[PDB]
Amino acid sequence: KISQYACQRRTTLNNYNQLFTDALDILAENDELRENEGSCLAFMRASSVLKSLPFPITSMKDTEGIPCLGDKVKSIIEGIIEDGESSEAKAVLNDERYKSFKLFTSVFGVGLKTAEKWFRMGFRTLSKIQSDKSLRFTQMQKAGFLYYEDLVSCVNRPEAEAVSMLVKEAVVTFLPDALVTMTGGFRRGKMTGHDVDFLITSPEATEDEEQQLLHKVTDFWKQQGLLLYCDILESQKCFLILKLDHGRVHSGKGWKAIRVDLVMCPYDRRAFALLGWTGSRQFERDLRRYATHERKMMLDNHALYDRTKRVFLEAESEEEIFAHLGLDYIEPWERNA
DNA sequence: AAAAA
DNA sequence: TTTTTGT
DNA sequence: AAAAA
Ligand SMILES: Nc1ccn([C@H]2CC[C@@H](COP(=O)(O)OP(=O)(O)OP(=O)(O)O)O2)c(=O)n1
Ligand SMILES: [Mg+2]
Ligand SMILES: [Mg+2]
Ligand code: NA
Repeated sequence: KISQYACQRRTTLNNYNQLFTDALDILAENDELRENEGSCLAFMRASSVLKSLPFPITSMKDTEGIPCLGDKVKSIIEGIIEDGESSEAKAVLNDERYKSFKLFTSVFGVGLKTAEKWFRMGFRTLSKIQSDKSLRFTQMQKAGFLYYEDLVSCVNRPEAEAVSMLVKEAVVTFLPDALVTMTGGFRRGKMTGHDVDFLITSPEATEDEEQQLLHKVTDFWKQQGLLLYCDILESQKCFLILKLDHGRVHSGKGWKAIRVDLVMCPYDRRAFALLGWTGSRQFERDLRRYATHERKMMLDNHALYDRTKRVFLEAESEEEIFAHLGLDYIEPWERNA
């Protein structure tokens, strides 16, 4: 029996149902834009379950017993079985609102609210937005337009590794006992990503040392001329754009703009932070949903709390978090829900 | 949109 | 039916 | 702020 929870499924990058999931991902994205949160999440859960299947759906009998596939979703699957295409997803791909939202939000610093604003103003192209004399752009959007081609090309493994070296070299300069772990997609075995994410922790650093590290590391990069964009969120994390010199990559202008995210956590909470930052987003949502609805527990990136026992559960590894929740251990490369 | 309360 | 959906 | 991350 397949579980409705991603945290009770093993999802690798070997997708046998991309015909169905690409259509479901488009329908979900449209519902996000139309502020239909419920319908959006239902199409995301249906897409996630199909990604876990060890075989391709070739008939409607194949969908029997699979959870998260209600009547609406089964109609979409039936249509794709019929002629290899989704008429519903095709209509979304040709919709002017959907096309504008995809194009506008492809800019770093532009989300659903700004994309909706520009569409209602009558904008349809990035050229018309950038050249407009009345529009005022945030610092994030200015960086998003300036480094657009580099950021839209995404990041490969040689680039991510080159970035890992830069992060580790900078971090150990200020905290020599610090542990730096690449998280996100790359930890789950992905070949590419929209960014490179890292978790930093130190077993001997003080409360003040822990607080100052991200400021020290980003100032160091600013001094080198490598910091293209920086936003530090106090507890603690930062959203960056780094200048990655081609010579650093072991695989034009001679460099590439790379989106990098850094997270600093207290040593004793490192397992919770690693689990939260490894992802996928769907795996994390279902872990938290399972904890709440199935175990009466509260899970977040910092802790696990048992509401019945009225106690915080400690963990030195991800394996211990899974054991507390009563879940079989899912490896990082199996969390691609 | 699907599943549970 | 209403509520929940990653507080 | 709100928005974006
Ligand atoms: N809405 C989100 C977004 C992110 N995360 C967590 C898990 C993934 C980790 C990385 O965030 P992203 O870098 O956006 O996700 P990604 O899994 O690494 O995908 P990509 O490789 O394209 O960056 O943060 C999350 O829990 N919920
Ligand atoms: Mg990432
Ligand atoms: Mg990210
Ligand atoms: Na964006």
